Amino acid sequence: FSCNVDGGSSIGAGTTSVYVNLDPVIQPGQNLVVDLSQHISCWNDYGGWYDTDHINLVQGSAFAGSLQSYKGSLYWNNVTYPFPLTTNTNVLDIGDKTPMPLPLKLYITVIKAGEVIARIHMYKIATLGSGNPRNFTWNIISNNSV
Ligand SMILES: CC(=O)N[C@@H]1[C@@H](O[C@@H]2O[C@H](CO)[C@H](O)[C@H](O)[C@H]2O)[C@@H](O)[C@@H](CO)O[C@@H]1O
Repeated sequence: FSCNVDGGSSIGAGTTSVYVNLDPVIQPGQNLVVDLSQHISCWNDYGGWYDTDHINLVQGSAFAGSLQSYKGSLYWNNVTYPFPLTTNTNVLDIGDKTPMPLPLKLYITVIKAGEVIARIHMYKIATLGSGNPRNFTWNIISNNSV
């Protein structure tokens, strides 16, 4: 199983920074959209749904630093969850070789350029053998002040 960020080099596990351009101005009560689907893409490494990868986001995924106290929501594979995550999400299944934009959006209801605003833990386990489970962490960093 593999992922990449902004067409970058392949990622098999670990921590990766994900950089987003946000609307630099808001009135409170109006929520911000962080579409991560535009930055993170993932695919199956063999294809044909031969050894299907099973992906979900993990309990403990939360806002970081500046936004720690904020409440928000997280959209994942056709389902919306309260954010920070208090449970695991539904499972997204990936078996094609053509990169798939992660169906992941973060909504947040005072951001400084270059800070980590969310840390999203993602779990992977496949179907065949042990499934060779892997963990991913996406540290979401705002490319502009907001
Ligand atoms: C251990 C490992 O990463 N092997 C690489 C293969 O990874 C496998 O990919 C399938 C489908 O995604 C599934 O995730 C397995 O659990 C995983 O091990 C694969 O990337 C191949 C591609 O040539 O290289 C290694 O063998």
